[PDB]
Amino acid sequence: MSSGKKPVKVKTPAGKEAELVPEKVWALAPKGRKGVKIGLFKDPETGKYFRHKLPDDYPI
Repeated sequence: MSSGKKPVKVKTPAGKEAELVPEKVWALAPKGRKGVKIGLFKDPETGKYFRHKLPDDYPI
């Protein structure tokens, strides 16, 4: 894969579906649970930044 960033197929708040690359990624890993991740994306329709949970298996 390309060295640097990694994109995910994500729904936009505007109602689009595109593979956007998270600008900032963070995780919430509770013990006994799964390590959920959230990434901040930019919506290409409105222009705003939206955070969206990534898959727990998503490589961050």
